[PDB]
Amino acid sequence: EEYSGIIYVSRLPHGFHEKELSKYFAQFGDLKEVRLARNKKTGNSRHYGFLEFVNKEDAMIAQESMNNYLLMGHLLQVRVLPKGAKIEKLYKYKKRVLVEKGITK
Ligand SMILES: [Cl-]
Ligand SMILES: [Cl-]
Ligand SMILES: [Cl-]
Ligand SMILES: [Cl-]
Repeated sequence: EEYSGIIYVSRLPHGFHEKELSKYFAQFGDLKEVRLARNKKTGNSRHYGFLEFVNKEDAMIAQESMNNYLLMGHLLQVRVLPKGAKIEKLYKYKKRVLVEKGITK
């Protein structure tokens, strides 16, 4: 009851973008949305993103499997976000703001 179907994903390795997010995470259930954080001017990846699953059960399973998955010298971090999370709103925050709000912990 207390969690959304949305995950925050970070410590992405070089070359790991929206297509790789989809490829790795769609294996756990159908996806409603995949977003990679990018500098709005240069287009450069900020090396984290947000995904939403159609079934929030699947978000829990993806988080359990992909959190601390070691890929290309990176330990992927995955967090299921509490109820009320909305990618449309969270995607707008500066990275340091997500960190201050405790969303990335
Ligand atoms: Cl970081
Ligand atoms: Cl990095
Ligand atoms: Cl690393
Ligand atoms: Cl972390």
